[PDB]
Amino acid sequence: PVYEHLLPVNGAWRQDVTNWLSEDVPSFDFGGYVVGSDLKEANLYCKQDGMLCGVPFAQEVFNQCELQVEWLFKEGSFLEPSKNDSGKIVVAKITGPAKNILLAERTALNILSRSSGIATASHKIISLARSTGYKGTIAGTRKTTPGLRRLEKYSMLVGGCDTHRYDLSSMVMLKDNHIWATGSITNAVKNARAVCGFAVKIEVECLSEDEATEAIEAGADVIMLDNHFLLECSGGLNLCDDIDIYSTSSIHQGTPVIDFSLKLA
Amino acid sequence: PVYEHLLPVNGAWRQDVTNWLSEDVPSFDFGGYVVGSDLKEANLYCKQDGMLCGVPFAQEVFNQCELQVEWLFKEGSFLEPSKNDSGKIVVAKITGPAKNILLAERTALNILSRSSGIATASHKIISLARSTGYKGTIAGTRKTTPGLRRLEKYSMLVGGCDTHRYDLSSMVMLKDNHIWATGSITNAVKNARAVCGFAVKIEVECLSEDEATEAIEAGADVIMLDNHFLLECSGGLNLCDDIDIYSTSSIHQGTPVIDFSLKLA
Amino acid sequence: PVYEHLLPVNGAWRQDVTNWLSEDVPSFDFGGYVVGSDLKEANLYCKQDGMLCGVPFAQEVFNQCELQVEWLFKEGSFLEPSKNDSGKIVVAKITGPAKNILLAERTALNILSRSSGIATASHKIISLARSTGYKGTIAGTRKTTPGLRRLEKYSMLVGGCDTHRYDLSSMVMLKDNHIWATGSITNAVKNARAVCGFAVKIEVECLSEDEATEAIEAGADVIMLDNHFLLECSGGLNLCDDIDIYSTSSIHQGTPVIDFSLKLA
Amino acid sequence: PVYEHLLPVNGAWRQDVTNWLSEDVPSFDFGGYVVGSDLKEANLYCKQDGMLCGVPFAQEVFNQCELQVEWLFKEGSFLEPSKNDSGKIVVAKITGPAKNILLAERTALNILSRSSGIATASHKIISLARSTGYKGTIAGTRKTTPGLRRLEKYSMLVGGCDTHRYDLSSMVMLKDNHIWATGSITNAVKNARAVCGFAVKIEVECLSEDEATEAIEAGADVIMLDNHFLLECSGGLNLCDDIDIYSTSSIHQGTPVIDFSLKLA
Amino acid sequence: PVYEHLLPVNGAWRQDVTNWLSEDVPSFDFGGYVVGSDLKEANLYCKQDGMLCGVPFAQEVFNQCELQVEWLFKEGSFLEPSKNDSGKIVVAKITGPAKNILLAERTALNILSRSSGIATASHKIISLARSTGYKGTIAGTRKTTPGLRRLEKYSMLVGGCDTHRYDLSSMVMLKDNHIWATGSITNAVKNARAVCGFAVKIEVECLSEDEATEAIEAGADVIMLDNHFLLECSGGLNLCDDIDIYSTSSIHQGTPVIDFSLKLA
Amino acid sequence: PVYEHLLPVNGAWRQDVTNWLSEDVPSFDFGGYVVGSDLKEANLYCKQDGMLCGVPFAQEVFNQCELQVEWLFKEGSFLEPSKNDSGKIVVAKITGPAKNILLAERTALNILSRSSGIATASHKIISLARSTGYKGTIAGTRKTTPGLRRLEKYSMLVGGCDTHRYDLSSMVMLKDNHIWATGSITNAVKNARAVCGFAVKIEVECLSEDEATEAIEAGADVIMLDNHFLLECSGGLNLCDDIDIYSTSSIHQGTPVIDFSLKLA
Ligand SMILES: O=C(O)c1cccnc1C(=O)O
Ligand SMILES: O=C(O)c1cccnc1C(=O)O
Ligand SMILES: O=C(O)c1cccnc1C(=O)O
Ligand SMILES: O=C(O)c1cccnc1C(=O)O
Ligand SMILES: O=C(O)c1cccnc1C(=O)O
Ligand SMILES: O=C(O)c1cccnc1C(=O)O
Repeated sequence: PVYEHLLPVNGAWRQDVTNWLSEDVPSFDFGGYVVGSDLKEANLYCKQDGMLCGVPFAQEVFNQCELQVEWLFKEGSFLEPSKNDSGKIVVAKITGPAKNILLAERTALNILSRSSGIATASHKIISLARSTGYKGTIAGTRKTTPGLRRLEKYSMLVGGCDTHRYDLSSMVMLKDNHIWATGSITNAVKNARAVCGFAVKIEVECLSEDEATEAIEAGADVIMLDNHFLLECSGGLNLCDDIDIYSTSSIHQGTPVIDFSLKLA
Repeated sequence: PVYEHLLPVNGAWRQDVTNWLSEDVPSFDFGGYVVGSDLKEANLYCKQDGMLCGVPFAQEVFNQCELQVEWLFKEGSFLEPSKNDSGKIVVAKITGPAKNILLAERTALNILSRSSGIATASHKIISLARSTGYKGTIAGTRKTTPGLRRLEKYSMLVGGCDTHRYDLSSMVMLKDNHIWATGSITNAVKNARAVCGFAVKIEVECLSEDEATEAIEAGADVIMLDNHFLLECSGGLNLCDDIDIYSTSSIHQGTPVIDFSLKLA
Repeated sequence: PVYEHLLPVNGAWRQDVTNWLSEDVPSFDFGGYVVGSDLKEANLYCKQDGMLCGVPFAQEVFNQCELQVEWLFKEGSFLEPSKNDSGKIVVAKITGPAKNILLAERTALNILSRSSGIATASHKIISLARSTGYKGTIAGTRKTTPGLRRLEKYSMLVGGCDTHRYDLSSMVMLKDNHIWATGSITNAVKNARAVCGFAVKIEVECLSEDEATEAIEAGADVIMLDNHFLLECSGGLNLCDDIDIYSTSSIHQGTPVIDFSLKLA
Repeated sequence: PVYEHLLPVNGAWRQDVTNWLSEDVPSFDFGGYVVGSDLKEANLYCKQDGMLCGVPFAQEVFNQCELQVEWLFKEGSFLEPSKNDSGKIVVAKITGPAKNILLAERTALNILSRSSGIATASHKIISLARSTGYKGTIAGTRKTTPGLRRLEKYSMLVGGCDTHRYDLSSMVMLKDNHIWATGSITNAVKNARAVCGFAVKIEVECLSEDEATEAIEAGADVIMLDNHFLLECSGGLNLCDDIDIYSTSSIHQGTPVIDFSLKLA
Repeated sequence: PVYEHLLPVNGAWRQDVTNWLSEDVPSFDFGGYVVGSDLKEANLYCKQDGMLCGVPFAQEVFNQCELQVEWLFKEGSFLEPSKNDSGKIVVAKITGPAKNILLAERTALNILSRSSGIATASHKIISLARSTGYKGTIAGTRKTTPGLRRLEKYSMLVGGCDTHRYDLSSMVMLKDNHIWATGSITNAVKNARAVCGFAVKIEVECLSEDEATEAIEAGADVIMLDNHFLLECSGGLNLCDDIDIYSTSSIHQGTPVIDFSLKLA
Repeated sequence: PVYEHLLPVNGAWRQDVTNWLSEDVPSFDFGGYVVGSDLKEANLYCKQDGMLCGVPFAQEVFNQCELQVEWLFKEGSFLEPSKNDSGKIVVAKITGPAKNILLAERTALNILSRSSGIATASHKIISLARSTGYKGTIAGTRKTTPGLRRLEKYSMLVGGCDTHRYDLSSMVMLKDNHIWATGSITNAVKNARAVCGFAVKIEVECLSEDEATEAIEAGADVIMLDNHFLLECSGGLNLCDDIDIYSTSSIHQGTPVIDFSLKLA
C-alpha cells in the first residue's frame, strides 16, 4: 500500500498548503519579480541521514506552484548522505518558472525537514524497542504542533509507530477527574459509552490493580497504568515489559529536524 | 513595554486559536460530557527549567474556553523548578467549568511548551554569544513551522533574539539566482529597489570582496557572506567576528520543548 | 435551457463541496489506503422511482475527486426502476482510482438522494395541483436545511415549483409585527420601499379585506392571506381557489429521500 | 450528564451558526429595518408531538443575535401539544430588540424542527425495538445531510440511538472492494490495522460464515452481515435476532420534521 | 427608522471588519508595542463638508478593538467644518488602551472617508435632480468596489439614492445577448421568469418602441432604454424626462472621499 | 521584469477573486441560465485615456470563469482611445461559454477600471513631479480601500510611484504619541528597534530641527517633517524641495476610474 493514499484526493489539508504559501507572501514576492519566469531546473537535496517523509505535502506545494517534480526515492526511504562523496543526496528533480521554484522552496523544505525528523525519530524508537524483542507497539500523543496535527500523525505512521488517538473526538480517554466526577470508574465508563457507542474505544487511566479491574468490568477497551482489553504505559523514554502499548511524545515532539536544500542548475 | 502588545487586539491569530480547538474536536468532546460543568480550580505547572513564553496565546485559548486565569509570572521570566522541592512550579491558577478546563488543556500546553522551548533556546544562544563580548545580533530565519510563524517569531523576540525578516514580502533577499538573472548584482538590486521602494531593505548574499562592494554601490542595505550597510553571516552554530548579524535556525527550529502540565484541585 | 447553468462556473458552492469532503475525512482515509489507486469502473444506481436532481453538485464532488463520469440521464428525468427487471437503474458510469471513487461515494449519494427527493416531492405537488386545472403557482419557503439552501432551492426549481423568495435580502415580507411597528401597513410598506427600492418586491401578510387594500394602495407587490399585485395563500397541503401563489414547505422540508447506490465493477 | 456538553465551548460549530445567518442575509435585512430595535417579548412554540432537540444550536443562534432566552423544557423532553387545549406549547421565552428576534427566528426554527424530527424518529425506533426485549443497539449511518453531520449525529444521541461511526477517519469499514484489493480479508484487515492502530476499531462486511471467521481471526472488531467481536446487520427497517447492532438511515435520513413557531407578544 | 438596522446583528460583514484589521497587521503591531495600553482619550474629526456615513462599520472596528465610543452626530448628518472656526468637527469621542486606538484608526478612517464620500455624492445627485421637480428616482449600479459592495450600497441608501439591484441573483437584467439567445425578448423573459419566479423582477434593456412593447407583453417588470411596468435610462450624468429611474455609477464609483482624522488628547 | 510576477503563483489574492464572484452571485445566475453555454467571442474595450492596470487580477477572474483571453497590450501601457476613430480600444479578445463571459464581465471590469484609475493618477503625479527635475520619489499611504490593499498598492507601482510602507507590520512609523509614551524620541525609537530589529526601517515624524536630529541619533531610518537617513514630507498635492519622499493619498484614494466595457460579437 501507499501511505500518501491516507490523504483524501481533496480536503482541508490542501487548503493548509495554500495558507502556508500566503503566510510567506502577505503582499508581494519581490524576489520572484527580479528572477522572472524563465524555465529552470532544480535538485532537492537531503543533507542529513534520516527517513524521507512529507512527500505528498511537499508535492502539493510544488503542484500549487505549478512545477514538475520527479522524486528519486519512495517516501519512507532511509537516506544516508553519510558518504559525503558529496555530503548530500538528490531526492527530487524540479522544473518550472524561476520565480515559482523559489516561492515553493522554503515552505516545501520546512515541511520535509520537520516531517522527516518526526519519521526518523519515530523509526528510531520503534526499531530500537523492537530489537529487544518487544512485540507490543510504540505510540504517540496529542502533544502535537498546533495546526500541524495531520502532518505529524502522518509522519508517525511512516516512521513505523502508532499514532495513538487522533483527537478528543476519537477514542475516549478517562482520568481520575472524570471518574469521581460521576462516582466511580464504572459510571465514568458507562457515561462515556453512552455517548461514544460501540464504534469507539474507551481508555481509562488507572494507578492500581483493583482500579484496572473495575474498568475492565465496566467495559473499558484500554487501561493506562502510566509511569478484550489492552494495556498501556505512558511516558517511558529509556523498561519494556509485556504491556501492549508504550506512549511517548518523544517520537514527534521536540525532535531534531532533517536538513534539506534546493538549488537551481 | 509589553511583548504581548505586538499582537493586535484582534486579527487572524485569534482565529488560529479557534482552529486549533477545532483541530482537537472535529465532532464531540466525549470527556467533557462525562466530566460536566461544575466549577473547578486548576494549577498550570512548569516542569522544566526554561523561559516562559506564549502567554498571550495560551490566554486566548483560556479566554475562548471561558475560564478565569491568573498568571503568577510575567512572560519572559526564567523558571527553575530546579529545586524539586517539588520539581515543578505553578505559573497560573485557572477556574471554570470542569469540561472547559480539560478542553483548553492540551492545546494551551502545546503552545506553552513549544513557545517556551523556542524562547529558551533563543535566549541561550544570545546570552551565550553575548558573554563573549559580542555586540552584534543573533537572528532567526524563515525555516519556521508551517502555519505557526507568528508564534515562533514572537518567541524569538521574547528570547532576546532578532526575528530576522518575517517573510518574502518583507526585506528583499537576493542571491546568485536573481543576480545573473538580470545581468549583475547591480541590476538585481536595482529591480528589487524598483518594486520594494525606500520603505524596505534589500539584502544580497555574496561570497567575495568585489561582490559585496558592487552590492554596496548598488544600494543594498545588508550583505550576507554566508559560512549605510550591515554585514551578516549565516549558518553559524558554535567564530564570532565583528559582523553585525549571525543567522541560525538553531534558536527556533528543531529545538527541545519545555514541559508543562495542568491539574485540577 | 439548462438548470445547472444557474450555478456560477465558480463561487462558494464549489467550496461547499470541498467542505463536505472535509466533513467526511477530518484526518485520514483508512479505506482509501487499503484499496489503492488502481483504476476502476463503477455504476451509479437509482433504486427508487423519482426525479433525478443534484447532478451538477454530485459532478463537482466527482470532479474534485478526479474521476471521469458519464451521466446516462439528463437532470430532471423521471426514473422508474419500477420494473425490477433488476430493481434499479444505472444513471452514471464512473472511472478513476479505486480510493477516489470510494471517497466521493457517500457524499455524492447524500446529495443525489436528498436533491432528488426534494425535486420529486416538488414535482408531485405541482403536477397534482396542475391536474385540477389550477393555473397559479406552487412555491416553497425559507424553512430550508441550514447551510443547504442553494441546493434545496435549486431542487425546487428542477421539480417544476417556484422557489419563492431566496432569503431576507430578497423580496421584503412584512407582517403585523412590522405593521404596527410603524403605525400602519402604509408606513411599514413605505419604510420597506424606502430601503429596498424599485428592484425588489414587497409582500404584506394580511388577514382581512381592508388590510389587503391598504397594502395595495401603499405599493405592496404581493399580499399573503395565509390559511399590479398578486395574491398568495400559505400553508395549504391538501382548496385551490384562483389565488396566484400557494406556499408550502411540503415540497422541500421533511421529504422522503430517493435511494441511490454506487458499485465498482 | 448533559448532552450539550458534547459540544466544545468553542469550535467550528459556532462558526456554522454564523454562516447560517449569513446564508439568510447576504446583503441587508429590510424587515429588521422596518421593525426596529424596541425590546420585545416572544414565545417559542412547539406545534407537534415529539422530542425536543437542537437546543444548544438554537441557543447559539439566539446568543449571536444578542437575545435573552429561558427554556421551559430540558433537551430530550417529549412534548405533547397533543392536548390543543391550545394545540401548542411554549418551550422558551425570548427577549431582545425586535429586529434581532425576527432575524434569529427562521434559522433557529429550522434547526429545532429538523433536530427534533431526527431525535423523535431515533427514539421511536429504539423504544420500539426495545419493547420487543431486544438488548442490542440501533445505530445510524453516514448518510447524513451534507454540512449538517454534527447536528444530526448529536440528534441521534439525544433520541437514544447509537451514532455509529462518525466519518471515514473513525472506525475503519472494509468491504469486498478492499478485501480482494489486497488478496484476502486478512490482508485488508492487516493493512487497515497497519494505519489505524489500536485506538480505532476495524469493521468488515461479510456475507457468509467462513468470511466472518477469517475476519475475526484477522483482528476485526466488528462484522457486518448486511441484510472480542460484535455483530451488525444493516438496512433493517421492520427481524430482531440477537445481533449486537442494527444499522438504519431511517432514524435520521428523510425523516418528518417537528413544527415549531415563534411569536412576539 | 435606523439605516444601521439593515445590517444583521451578526453575519459576514463583521468578519469583513476582522479581515480588514488582519490586512493591516499580518504579523506584529510594532507601534502598539511602543505606545502601550494606558487608557487614552481621542476625538474623531471630520475635516471636509459632506454627509456622515459608515458609522456602523467604523463602530464594529472600534468594538473589535475594544474601545468606548460616543458619536456626536447621527449617521446621515451633513457636516460643515466649513466654518474653520477650527476647520474640523469632532464627530466622536473615543476611549481605550493607547495601542487599541492607534490600531483601529486607519481602518476606521478608511471606512468613514469612503462611505461618506459615496453618501455625499449620492445625496448631491438626488437633491440636485430633485430640485428640478423630478419625482422619479436616481439609482446606482453593479460597478462597485470588489469586496466592498455591502458598504457602498449601504452608503448609496444613506445618501438618499436607490441602490438598484444588489447583484446577479437579484432582479434579472436581460440584454440583446440573452434576447436572440432564445429567439426573442419574449423567450428570454419567459426563461428568466421560469427560474426567478414571481418573487423577483425582470428588467429588459431595449432600444426601440416595439422592443419595449414586446417586453411588456412578455411580462417584464422594468424596461431600460439606455442613453405594471417602470422605465429606466442608464448613463446619464448631466435630461430629466418623466422616466421612473435614472441609473449612474456616478453616485458611488470614482467619487471623492471625505477627509477624517483621529487624535489622542 | 514583469510586474505581475510580484503576485505569488498561488496565495490569498486568488481566493479574493473567488470571493468577488460569490459577492456577485449569492444564489443563482438567472442571466447565465437564459443565455446558455454556446461558445462566444468578446472584445474588452478601454473607453478612456489612461494607463492599463489590473491585468493579472482580471485574468484570474477570466481563468476561474474558464475563458480564453488574449491581451492586445502589455500592462502599464498608456491607451488613448483619444482618437474616437471609434472612441475606444480593444485591449483583449475573449472566448468561452456565453454564460461564463457575462459572469466574469462586471467583476473583471470593476477591477480594471479601478486599478487603471489608480495607476493613471499615480503616473500623472510622478511624471508631473518629475518634469520639474525632481529626483526624489512620490509615495502612497495606508489610506487604501478596505480589503483591496494588495490591488491598489500593486497599481501604485505600475503607475511608477512608490507604495510606501505596506502595513503596520512593515516599516515602523512613530509619532508624538509613541514618543512621549516612552519619554523621548530616543526611547520610542529604541523600543521600536527592540522589536522590529535590523530587517525593518523605523520612521519618525518630527516638526522641528532638534527633534529630527535626536531621531537620527537614535537610529531612525526616515524622518517625516509633514506639511544613513532619508527625509519625507507628507500631504503635498500641488513645493518640491530636495526632500527624498513626498507622500500623498492622491495617487490612490478618491481617484477617477478608467472606463472599460465588454461586448460579445
Ligand atoms: O491525549 C492523548 O491522546 C494522549 C495519549 C497518550 C499519552 N498522552 C496523551 C496526551 O496527549 O496527553
Ligand atoms: O529567508 C530568510 O529570511 C533567511 C534569513 C537568514 C538565513 N536564512 C534564511 C532562510 O530562510 O533560508
Ligand atoms: O419567509 C419566507 O420566505 C416564507 C414564504 C412563504 C411562506 N413561508 C415563509 C417562511 O419561511 O416562513
Ligand atoms: O458508512 C457508514 O458509517 C455506515 C454504517 C452502517 C451502515 N451504513 C453506512 C453507510 O454510510 O453506508
Ligand atoms: O448590472 C446592474 O445592476 C446595472 C444596473 C444599471 C446600470 N448598470 C448596471 C451595471 O452594473 O452595468
Ligand atoms: O501610515 C502610513 O503608511 C502613511 C505613510 C505616509 C503618509 N500617511 C500614512 C497614513 O496612512 O496615514
